[PDB]
Amino acid sequence: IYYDDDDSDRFYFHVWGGEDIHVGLYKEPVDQDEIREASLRTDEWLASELAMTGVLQRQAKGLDLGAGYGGAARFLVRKFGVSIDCLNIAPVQNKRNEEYNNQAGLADNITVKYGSFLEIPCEDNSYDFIWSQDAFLHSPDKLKVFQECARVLKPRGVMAITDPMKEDGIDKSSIQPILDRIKLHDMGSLGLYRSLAKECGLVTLRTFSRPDSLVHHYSKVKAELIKRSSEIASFCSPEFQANMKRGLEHWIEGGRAGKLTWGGMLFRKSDKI
Amino acid sequence: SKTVKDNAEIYYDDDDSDRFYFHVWGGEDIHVGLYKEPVDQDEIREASLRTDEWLASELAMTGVLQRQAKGLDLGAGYGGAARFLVRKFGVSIDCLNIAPVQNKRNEEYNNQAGLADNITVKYGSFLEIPCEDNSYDFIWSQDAFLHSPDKLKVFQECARVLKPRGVMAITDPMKEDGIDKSSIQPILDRIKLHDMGSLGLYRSLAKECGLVTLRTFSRPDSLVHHYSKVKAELIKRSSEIASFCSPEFQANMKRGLEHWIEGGRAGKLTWGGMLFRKSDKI
Repeated sequence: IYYDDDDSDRFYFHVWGGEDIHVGLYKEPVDQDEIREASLRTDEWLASELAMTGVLQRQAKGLDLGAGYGGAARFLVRKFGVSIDCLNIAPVQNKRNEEYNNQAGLADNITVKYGSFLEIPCEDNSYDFIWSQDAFLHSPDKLKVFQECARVLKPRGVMAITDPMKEDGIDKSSIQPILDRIKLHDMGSLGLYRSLAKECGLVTLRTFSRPDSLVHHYSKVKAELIKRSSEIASFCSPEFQANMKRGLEHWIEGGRAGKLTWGGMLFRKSDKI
Repeated sequence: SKTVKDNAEIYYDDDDSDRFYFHVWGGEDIHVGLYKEPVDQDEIREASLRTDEWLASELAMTGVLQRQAKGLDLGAGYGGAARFLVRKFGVSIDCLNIAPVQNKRNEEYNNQAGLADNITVKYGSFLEIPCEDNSYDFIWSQDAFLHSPDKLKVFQECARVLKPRGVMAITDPMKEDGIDKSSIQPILDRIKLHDMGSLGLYRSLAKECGLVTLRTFSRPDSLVHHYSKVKAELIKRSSEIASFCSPEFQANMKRGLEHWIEGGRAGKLTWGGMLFRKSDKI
């Protein structure tokens, strides 16, 4: 097999604990900004966009696809009083998520579920909303992910998603170095996600493209990886670190070259806005 | 002289549209709003302020909105955004606007506000910004580029007047990338444009001019909600405004509104937002 995603997880957990980090919204001067704070800004931003669609009512039922340690779930529960089902393929993360929810006294509001985006273990028309942050990048079968999302959304339910991606019109051949470093076949784009969503009865409400966030974020991640090199070397090997750095440099350069972006979208399960 | 006259009369549609917006919302300018569900219960004023807060927040994250930073408002209208930015950030704003009655009211509002040392109002065209090279820390333009022909010249002037590493924040009703003009002819005809801006075109033009695209936003939901709410308000105020926004004018405005709404729902049209920086990279 290959262990890069595993060892990437080890590195993220070593630095940030069971606090979930995703691509952040950074404030100038970026050098002095912190990844943790910028990630929180993303959470706040995406939650505020989602709130506007009206789905974040007290007691509304949300699904977190690629929930990690459950950080966004706890953030949403506390802010809006929703309930959240977390879905995540990684049993260790699942155990800690549940531990964190118990400790927080939020276990009656958050359920942690094992499984796959390709086979969501839930009834059709179950959810008022879906929240998915930077998780679709790692699923090969994008149509099937969107079919599953549309299936488990209630009519008029809204999905908010974010994902590192390529720009529309960029060929796989143009981005092969990064795909080699992150061990993916290809990546999504706003154009693809929109047409797929539409095939599944999800209308695009709004989209975002933040290649500046992509560049800032992965620059920051690279600096932290560099800083922690000796400290993590027993479980994140020197050769793994080199490969990860190369991958981060590709995100940064692809972003500056107009090939790659950090995209965000809201969809509603409706034929029309 | 015929051209001046004919163009003046064509332009009564723009003038009477302004009479309508001014009648309801006065000198605090309205642009495409960010609406909260249930949209029918939301107010246009509140949504248009959400847009101003959002755009200003995006701009602030770039570092350009320091006290005494100098910005240029392209298509400033009655100066509402300029007053909003000055009170919030303590920047200085030069407004550039083609409508001299709007400019005069703008100055009057700034004088009453006690903001005349921070806001200047200049008459002119985006094709010939009456300012020196490298003058501005930032440019703000809300829904103004829509009407400009010669989009390349607009972006050339924007880049010229920005300082190095200056930032521009714009919003504009637009067509979706990949939509041919042949497919939005009713709306191009109804509002009298050859073709429309789009995120892809603006990015390409900006890049040609040394402006890198930092981020973009497409909100066809806002486009649909905003024009639906404006149409509802026009119907609400029909008899109240009929002396100065004629019945025939109202019918023409309503048709144009319907075209924006229909194009939004058809996935042909959107409301775009972008930030650029004057630099080779990022």
